[PDB]
Amino acid sequence: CPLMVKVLDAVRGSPAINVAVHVFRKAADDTWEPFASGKTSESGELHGLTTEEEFVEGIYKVEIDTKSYWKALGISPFHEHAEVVFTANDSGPRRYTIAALLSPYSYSTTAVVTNP
Amino acid sequence: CPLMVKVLDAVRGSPAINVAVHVFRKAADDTWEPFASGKTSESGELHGLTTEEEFVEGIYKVEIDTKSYWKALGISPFHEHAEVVFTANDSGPRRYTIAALLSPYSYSTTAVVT
Amino acid sequence: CPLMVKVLDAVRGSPAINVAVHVFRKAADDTWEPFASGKTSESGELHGLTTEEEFVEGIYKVEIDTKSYWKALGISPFHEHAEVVFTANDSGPRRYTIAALLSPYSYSTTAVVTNP
Amino acid sequence: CPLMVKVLDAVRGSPAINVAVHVFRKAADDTWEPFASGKTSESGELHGLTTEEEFVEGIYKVEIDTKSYWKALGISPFHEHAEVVFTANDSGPRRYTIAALLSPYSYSTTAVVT
Ligand SMILES: Oc1cc(O)cc(/C=C/c2ccc(O)c(O)c2)c1
Ligand SMILES: Oc1cc(O)cc(/C=C/c2ccc(O)c(O)c2)c1
Repeated sequence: CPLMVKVLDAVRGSPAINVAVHVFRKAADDTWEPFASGKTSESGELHGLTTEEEFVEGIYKVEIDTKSYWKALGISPFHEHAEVVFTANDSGPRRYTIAALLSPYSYSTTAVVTNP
Repeated sequence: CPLMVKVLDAVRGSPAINVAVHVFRKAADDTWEPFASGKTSESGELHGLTTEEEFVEGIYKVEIDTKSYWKALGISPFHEHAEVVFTANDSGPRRYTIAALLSPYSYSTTAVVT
Repeated sequence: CPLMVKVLDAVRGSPAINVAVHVFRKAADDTWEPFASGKTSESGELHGLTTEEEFVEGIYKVEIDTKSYWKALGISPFHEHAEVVFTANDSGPRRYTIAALLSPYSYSTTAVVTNP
Repeated sequence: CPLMVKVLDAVRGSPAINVAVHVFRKAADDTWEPFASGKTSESGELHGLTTEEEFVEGIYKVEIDTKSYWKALGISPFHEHAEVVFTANDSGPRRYTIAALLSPYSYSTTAVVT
């Protein structure tokens, strides 16, 4: 899987389930074009967003709808969303895992990049 | 100081000095309009971005040019930038500190609202 | 697997491979008794530390030898190790994932606790 | 101030106030001897733990009583405490800030050495 997203909840010590994720790619005209979307599973993971053929060099944005997640739990959170912007595949195809660890007033994110 | 930004470097254990920070506010047309900018000081801090009168309720984005910071240290980083998007002052002025802890492939951010 | 450890490297964007992990359990006399040890695999994961029968209620410490890891990469790090101390299984058996994200002067850790 | 501790709360977006902090130094017999302690202030900070003369090279542990903090807010936390173990001053005095960002099932810590 060339792009996978994993989301964890630091308040409950659980995967963050049913979180909406939207991925965009920067187009020739410098606008964000929709690329893929989905929701995290019971394991906090979102697989199957793209394929190796479609996931070309470019600048991508992964936007995680953290606000809806916290509001459904009864918490008014600080951020509107958590997003990650990165260049992908500029030295050839790679596999990317984007992980995010969420709290109401904080988030942490890391990337794991592997060469298949 | 209604809005302060503090940036720390997790590789060197130091403030992140001379990092460019741009602040935007969301305009009626769902576009990001420039609002303030600066570069962090020797303590990793950026003060004096705005005043209580100008800092009204709304949606703000703080964008930190992390890529230029790591390139200057000879490290190839993952992110194009680190950004933080939040609603402020929806219930009137407050004091906001946005902190960011940087590594080449990761960042953490928190808000201290007092 | 009742106890799994996952270790990631925030400098290189990779799993932290070959990291030593030592687990201890607090004994009746308030000393730390050795419980299990291992090293992380190529995926940054350490499985097979214990079994459901051996992993009883108690206070456990997971100690990750981050110092050796960074020194092998040429970096003199701040911490002597990263450790996590927690009570386990006090409301019945659970499955624990302890994750750590490492940098030379910082670490983050989270737990994911699931009810099998 | 050669050693300062700052503690932040990621759930409420605030300093972590009135948190107990104990500092230990490793003794010749590989035992932890008490060295300093205090509780964080309204800004989440603990100053005045030690002096330059007393703070010699060695191995120190900072232990933060996170469990009592979350219990006071009615949240059941994962960790017994958060602790940070490091070597100081091996090349003579420096100024150390140990920061910790707390959530019920997670903590992050960094050091700022200036
Ligand atoms: O920014 C952070 C901070 C942190 O403390 C942990 C993570 C990631 C944890 C993780 C846990 C289980 C996984 O399978 C996985 O891929 C990642 C990310
Ligand atoms: O492990 C982490 C993660 C993070 O996202 C932030 C911090 C520290 C924030 C901070 C905020 C205000 C201060 O004065 C200060 O010294 C530090 C530490």
